[PDB]
Amino acid sequence: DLADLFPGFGSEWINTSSGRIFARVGGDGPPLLLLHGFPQTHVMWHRVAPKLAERFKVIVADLPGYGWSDMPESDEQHTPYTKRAMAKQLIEAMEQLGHVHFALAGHDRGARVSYRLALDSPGRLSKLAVLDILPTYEYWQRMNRAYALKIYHWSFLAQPAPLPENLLGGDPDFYVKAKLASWTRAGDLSAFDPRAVEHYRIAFADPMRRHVMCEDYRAGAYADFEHDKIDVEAGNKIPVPMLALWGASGIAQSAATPLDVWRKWASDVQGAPIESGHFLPEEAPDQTAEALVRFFSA
Amino acid sequence: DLADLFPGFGSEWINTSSGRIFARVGGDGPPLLLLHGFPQTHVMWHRVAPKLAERFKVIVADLPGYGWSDMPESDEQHTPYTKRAMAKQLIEAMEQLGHVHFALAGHDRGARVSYRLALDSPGRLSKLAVLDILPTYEYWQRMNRAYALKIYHWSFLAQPAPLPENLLGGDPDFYVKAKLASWTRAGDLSAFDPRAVEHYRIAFADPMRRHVMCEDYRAGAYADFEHDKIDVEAGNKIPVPMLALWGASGIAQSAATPLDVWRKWASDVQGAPIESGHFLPEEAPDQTAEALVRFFSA
Repeated sequence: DLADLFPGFGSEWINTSSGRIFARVGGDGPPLLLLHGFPQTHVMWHRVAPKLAERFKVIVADLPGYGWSDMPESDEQHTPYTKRAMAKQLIEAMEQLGHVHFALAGHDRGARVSYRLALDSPGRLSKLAVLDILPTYEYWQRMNRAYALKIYHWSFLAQPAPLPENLLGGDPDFYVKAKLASWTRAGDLSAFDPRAVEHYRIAFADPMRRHVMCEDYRAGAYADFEHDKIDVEAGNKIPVPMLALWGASGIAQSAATPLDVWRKWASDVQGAPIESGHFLPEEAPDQTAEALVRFFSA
Repeated sequence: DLADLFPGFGSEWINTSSGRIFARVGGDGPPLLLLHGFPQTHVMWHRVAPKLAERFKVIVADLPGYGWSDMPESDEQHTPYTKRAMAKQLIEAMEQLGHVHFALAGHDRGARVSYRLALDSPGRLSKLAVLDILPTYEYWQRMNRAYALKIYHWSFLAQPAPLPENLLGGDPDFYVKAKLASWTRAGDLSAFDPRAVEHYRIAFADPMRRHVMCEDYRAGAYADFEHDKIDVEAGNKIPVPMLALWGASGIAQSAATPLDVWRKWASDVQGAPIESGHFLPEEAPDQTAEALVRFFSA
């Protein structure tokens, strides 16, 4: 029913103290962790992971609570879905594989896990790539009318439960397809492999999966913001070499010029626009893959 | 089935070029137009309108597209649900009753119609009361993280059709009750007459009515903002004596001191907080009715 989009990749259930992380694992060479975002799963990497697997051991993980990874129980402060907790859990998952120093590329929510990981435990990362995000602090700080309309879901999904859970349940298939379509350049689903969309749709069909996504956005509005705020105020920069990729019509370039923003957050950051909407690895897999392989090889 | 909450009030279907306005009509004396907002209907005035009917000809109108008023078909610019168009339609409606000069009190969306009416056609108004709002421009201009979370529905309901409509359609009862409860001081529905809630619920149960509400919010995000922006940047002030009432726990006071804001928009404005959430005429009817009687009688 659900297609295997990573031929030659194994499937691993990585145990952590907070639950299992699901990951497809392929290739050999230095470890490279790939983190998806919302409303996707690891399969969003299916077009770039094979090219990366030529040079790296590629670990394509479902974020905690996403896809087939376990859903740790949340609490009053959405703690397990804060990027800090997710980062700690993925660090632990990587340690189960013996990877204590690895390359990391994240898109959307996974890119927020990624830069928070880079801020909290920089020694874990050889190089970091973030796809089509600015730091969470920067999105909220740039909140204005235009941005509020563009990323309305940042405030919608952060509403107290069960408000977004109830509404998302009103038409989950429409919602996930609408989010996928509206953030591509084309404005429809033609950029996606339909087997990939089926993965995203099935994940989104689970009410517990949707609640987790809301918890993630709740963390995004609260604890994630405060964690970012601490770093901004302390002048903490990401010391890892990092690559910022954004879509020419993605979400990140809607708020500011992404490289200028990331230079305030990272001491060694390169960046390039990709002719694409938000979903760089699916809308522009070749340009995304090439930029990633070049950066992660140096 | 729906209760008559205005014993002794007439019922009128006022024809306008944009469709029929429904209104309850009671009392005698100077004409006083009362405009509800979202997600309510004219019945929200059922506790204060009898007090006002002792001294005024009270016209308790459903907004264009709301309640029992006709729903003009919208367009790509949400024109009929812009506050400018709504104001024009209500001017037409009042003219059908022979009221070319009248007092006006609006709450929520109806308050936005009201101040826009006062800016576009101040000669139509003897006095103006706005209940628990700031100008649409000011909400958007003050859109930061905290406020984007508080009034997320401003950006959510402004999302392109059919996204909000599809989400609202899964369980419309939940949403209307959630919004009613969440903006009251108590955070539940105890402030409302259950017969009134039934009116609100039944109106919200109609997908066309929900569409209109989203159109109203889309206008609120685009053309309404643009019209306000023109006025504020041109320094155009409301010249009609006006009363700004707001709930101490309401929406307007959340991101600004309401009277300071209104003093920028109106040359002759007095204000008073009322111990209440957003729904002043139902949460604090006596206090609201007294403030309005005192103001419109002076």
